[PDB]
Amino acid sequence: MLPTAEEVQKLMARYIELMDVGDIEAIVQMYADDATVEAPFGAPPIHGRERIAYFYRRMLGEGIARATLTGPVRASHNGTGAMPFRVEYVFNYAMDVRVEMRFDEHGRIQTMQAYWS
Repeated sequence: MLPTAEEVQKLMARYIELMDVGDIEAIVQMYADDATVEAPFGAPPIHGRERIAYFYRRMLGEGIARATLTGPVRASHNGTGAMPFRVEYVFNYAMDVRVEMRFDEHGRIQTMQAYWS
């Protein structure tokens, strides 16, 4: 069965925590088997869990400082939710990210679109 509104926030609230600490391996396992990431939305989709790992290694790999919610987690009963948030980095940077997410019956991320500022 599809994860409830409750379970979605529990899973999506966890996303921002794994981002803030920059846990790549953990986030990659949140995603379903042949999941799609569209980040930013308008660029070619990233199919497969393998290539998603690289996207997150692009974003986090360098070393993130913070990743914090800039609005409420809008969870639906269709196993989908969106949340506007922000990421900040340490270099010798910041960006407003607004992810929408779709969960399968197994509680994993099927599709993400992310809109960057």
